[PDB]
Amino acid sequence: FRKMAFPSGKVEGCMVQVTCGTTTLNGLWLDDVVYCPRHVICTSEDMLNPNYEDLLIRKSNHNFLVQAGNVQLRVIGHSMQNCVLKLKVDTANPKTPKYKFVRIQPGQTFSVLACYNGSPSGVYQCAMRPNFTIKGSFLNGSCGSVGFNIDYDCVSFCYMHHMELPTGVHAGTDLEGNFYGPFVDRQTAQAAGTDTTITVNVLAWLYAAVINGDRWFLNRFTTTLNDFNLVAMKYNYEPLTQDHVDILGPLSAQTGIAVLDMCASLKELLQNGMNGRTILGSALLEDEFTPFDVVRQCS
Amino acid sequence: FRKMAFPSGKVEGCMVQVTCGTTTLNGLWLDDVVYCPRHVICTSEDMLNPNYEDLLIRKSNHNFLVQAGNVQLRVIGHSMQNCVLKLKVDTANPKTPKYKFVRIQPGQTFSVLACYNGSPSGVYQCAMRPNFTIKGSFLNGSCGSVGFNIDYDCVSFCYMHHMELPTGVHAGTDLEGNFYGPFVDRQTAQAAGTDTTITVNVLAWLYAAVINGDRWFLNRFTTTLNDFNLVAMKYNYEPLTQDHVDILGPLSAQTGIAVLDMCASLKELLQNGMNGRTILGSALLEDEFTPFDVVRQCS
Ligand SMILES: *[C@@H](O)[C@H](C[C@@H]1CCNC1=O)NC(=O)[C@H](CC(C)C)NC(=O)O[C@H]1CC[C@H](CCC)CC1
Ligand SMILES: *[C@@H](O)[C@H](C[C@@H]1CCNC1=O)NC(=O)[C@H](CC(C)C)NC(=O)O[C@H]1CC[C@H](CCC)CC1
Repeated sequence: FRKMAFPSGKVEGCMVQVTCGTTTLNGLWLDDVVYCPRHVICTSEDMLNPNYEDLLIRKSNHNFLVQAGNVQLRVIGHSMQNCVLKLKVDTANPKTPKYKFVRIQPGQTFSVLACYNGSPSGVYQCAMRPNFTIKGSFLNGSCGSVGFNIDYDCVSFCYMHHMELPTGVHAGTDLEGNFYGPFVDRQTAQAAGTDTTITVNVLAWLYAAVINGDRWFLNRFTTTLNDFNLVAMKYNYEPLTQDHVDILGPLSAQTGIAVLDMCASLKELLQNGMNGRTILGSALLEDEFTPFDVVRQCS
Repeated sequence: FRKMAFPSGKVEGCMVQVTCGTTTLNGLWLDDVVYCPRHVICTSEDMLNPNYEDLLIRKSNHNFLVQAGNVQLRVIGHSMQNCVLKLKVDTANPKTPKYKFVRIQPGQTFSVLACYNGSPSGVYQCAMRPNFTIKGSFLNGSCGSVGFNIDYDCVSFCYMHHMELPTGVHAGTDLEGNFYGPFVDRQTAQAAGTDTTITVNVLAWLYAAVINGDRWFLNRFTTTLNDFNLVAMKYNYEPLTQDHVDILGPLSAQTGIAVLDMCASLKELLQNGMNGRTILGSALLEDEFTPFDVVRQCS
C-alpha cells in the first residue's frame, strides 16, 4: 500500500511556458486558452504589495511570451479572472483532453504535476488540508503547476500553485483563480491556522492496513460517535459524522470491522501512541488517503 | 520534500493488454515487439511448477491476443527470453519513445506505472532493495507493469513485475527477463533474505531534511568511516564507502555539513531513536531517496 498518483500523460500535454518580462512560470493550455498565475506580471520589486489591476494595464498581448516546446504561441487576448490570467491564443491545443474545472473539498486528494519552465519534473499525491493548505514540493519557478484527478477519460483540474507559507506548506487557487483558504497572492508571511487531522482518512488508512495484513492495533473495545469525538476534539481531529461512517461502510464490510470498533482502536492509538510499532510501514497516523483512494488501490 | 515519480506519459503510450487463454496481463509495446511476463501462458493449475518450455510449445502466434485500446494487434512471431516473452507484431508502436533497457543496481530508485488490463492505474516511486526486492503496490492482473527512469527525452526501462513474496514485497525482472535476485517465476513461497538499509540514501535524506529547515538531529560529534560501519553492521545498514562519501559531496557542500558529521548524527539516531520527534514528516529513517533524487528535488 503506497501513496500513488494518477498517470500524468494527459496533463503533460497541456503544460506550456509563460514569460512576462523576466518572470517565467507555467501555464495550462486547454482549447485556445492558456491559464496561469497572475503574478507572472510582477517584477521582484512588485511582489511585496502588488496592485495587479495597475500592473496589468501596462501589459499588452505581445508582452506575454507563451512557448510550447520549440513553438511560440501567438497571444490574441488577455483577461484577469480573480488570481489567474487567461491568455487567448491563436491555436487550440491539439492535445486537449476531456476536462473540467472543479473546486475540491477539504479532505480530498489530488495529484500534482510539478513543472518548471513549462516542463514536467515529477508527479505526487496531495490532500487539500482542512485549513486549505497542501504539503507539496515546490521550488521557485513551479507556480502554474496544477493538481488534478482523473475520472475515466476525464481530467478534473482542481488546483494551480501560487505560493509558500511560513510553515513550508503551500497555497493556491482553483482554475477560476479563487484561492483555497484565506490567502492572497502577495509576498508576505500569512497564517493558515490550526491544521486538523482528517479523521475519516485516518480510518480509511487503518482499514487499508488491515486489508494488507497489518492488524496489531485492533482491540476488544468499541465506542460511540459522541465519545470518540470528545477524544477527536482533544487531538485536533475533525469530528466524525454519520456520513463519514457510511462512506467507510464498504471498507467496514470488506474487513468485517465495525466503524466504531475501528474508532475505538484509533482512540487507543491516539491516547497511547504506537509503542515503537508501525502501520503500513509508517510510525505516524496517515490522513492523506481518502476511502475512495483506499478502495481504488485495493482493487 | 516528497516521494516523487517521473511523469508517466511516455510510458502510458506503450502499455497494451496480452491475453493467452483466460490469463490476461500487461505488455510493453516498443517498435514492433511486445514484451510481457512469460507466465501469461500458464493456467491457474500450471503456476505451482510450470515447465515453461513445454507449455510454450503448445502455443502458436494466434493464441496471443494483444489489444491496444480498441485495436487488436496481429502477432507474427514469438520467442521466450529468460522469464519474458517477446511477441513480434505487425505494427510498430507510433508512440514508441526514445528508450533503452537497463539493469539497475541495488540502492537505485525508479518509477512504477502500475497497470491492469493494459490500462495505467497509478504511478509511484520505488527502490531496488539490497536484497533485490521492491516494496510495491500490486494486485492480481498487475504483472507486466514496468519500472523506469527518464533521462532527458529517453526512457530507461529497468523492471517488469512478476510476483509477490511471503513478506508482501515484490520481485520481477529486467526487460531481458532476468530476475533481480534469486527468485523464480513459480507460485511458491520464496526467501529474499535479510533486508539491509541503504545507508547512503538515508544520509541523502538527512541532507534533504537539513535543506528543508529540519535540523534538530545534528550534533557536535563526528566519527570515522570504520567506526560508523561498526555501528552500521549492527543495525543491518550497508557499509559506507569513500565512493558514497564522494557521491554525497555536493549535498555536503550545499549544506556545509561534513559527511562524517552527518554520519555521527545518524549513529545517534540509530542508537537513540527519534524520541518521538520527526524528520521531514516521518518518524522513521527513509532510505528510498538517492543523492541524485535529493539533488533533483531541491533544484
Ligand atoms: C511561484 O511563482 C512561487 C512558488 C513559491 C516559491 C518558493 N516556494 C513556493 O511555493 N511563488 C512565489 O514566489 C510567491 C509570489 C507571490 C507574489 C504570489 N511568493 C511566495 O511564495 O512568497 C513566500 C515565500 C516564503 C515566505 C516565508 C516567510 C517566513 C512567505 C512568502
Ligand atoms: C501477476 O501475474 C501476479 C502478481 C502478484 C499477484 C498478487 N500480487 C502480486 O504481486 N503474479 C502472480 O500471481 C505470480 C505468478 C507466478 C507463476 C509467477 N504468483 C505469485 O506471485 O504467487 C505468490 C502469491 C503470494 C504467496 C505468498 C505465500 C505466503 C507466494 C506466491
